[PDB]
Amino acid sequence: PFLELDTNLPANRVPAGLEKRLCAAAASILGKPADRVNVTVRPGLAMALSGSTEPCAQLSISSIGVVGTAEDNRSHSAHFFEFLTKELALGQDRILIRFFPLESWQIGKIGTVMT
Amino acid sequence: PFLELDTNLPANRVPAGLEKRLCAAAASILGKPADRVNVTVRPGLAMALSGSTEPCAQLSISSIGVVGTAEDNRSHSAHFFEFLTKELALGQDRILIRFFPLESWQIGKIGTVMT
Amino acid sequence: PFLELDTNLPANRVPAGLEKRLCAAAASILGKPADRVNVTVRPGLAMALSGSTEPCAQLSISSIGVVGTAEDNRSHSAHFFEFLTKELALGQDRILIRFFPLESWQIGKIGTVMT
Repeated sequence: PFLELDTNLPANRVPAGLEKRLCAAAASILGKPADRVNVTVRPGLAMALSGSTEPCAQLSISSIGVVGTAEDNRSHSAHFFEFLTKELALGQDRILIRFFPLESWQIGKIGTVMT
Repeated sequence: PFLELDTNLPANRVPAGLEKRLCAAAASILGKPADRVNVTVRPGLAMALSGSTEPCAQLSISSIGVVGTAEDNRSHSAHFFEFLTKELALGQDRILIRFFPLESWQIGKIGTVMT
Repeated sequence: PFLELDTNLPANRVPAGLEKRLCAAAASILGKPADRVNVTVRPGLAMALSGSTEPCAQLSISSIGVVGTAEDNRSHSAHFFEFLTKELALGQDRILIRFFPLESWQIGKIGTVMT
């Protein structure tokens, strides 16, 4: 999976090691092995979310097969909100998630593409 | 809507409050309520646009229903270029926009997905 | 084409001018004129890739017509890995690429959309 997290929290208001704990969380939530999980955190940005510039974050989740239905994404959403609201000290109104199905032909790994 | 703006302008050459003015602009342009508009600005990056590393910006716009046709996107493009060329002191040759339709099953909000 | 590169290498461990050399490389690799190539580098981020927070990078490539098959993407992948492993002093296990076909109605340029 590919997780990307934008936030207007300064780096020093994003708890040390969040990328590691979010990697482990996402492995468990998405039912994917941790050695296939990727996380990118981009702090210190300028953001509005739901019309407000209060602290907020935007998560994007891209994966093959497991983020393509409302039922799957609703289960994932509950878990990722429980984790990120408390890690980032944000209300549930200050986080949004976008889910993006991928297919294997889209992924360049070790100088090839595996289908 | 979800707006994301990458720029190689240093933060201090991106006018204070741009994320707020772009939020309000995008509400009016896309015909969406401001309390549904999200903006993320990522300044100070290293960029080339059209082969050149002169100051530039990249806007991405993701929304349900309103960014899915050339006719809609041409109307949006005129407005977002008028706003961003003058806010960022960039020529129209130094900005590009990408438009991405979303569907509601892709959006995790308050720990669920609403369809 | 639109290339975006996230890395947890500090800015000062990303060699000066990488965005320019990656622009030229991508023109040659994708068979697109350099004056249509766009590159964005976002260094200093917090990242995990394949479960590990060791130095890594994530490349995204978006283009019309040339990134839509496994055969095309496998050829591209070999070249972009040869370039980025050596520029960034990363093992091939520490880079992933995602490929995203675009269509012309998605691209706002000079205040319009060209189809």
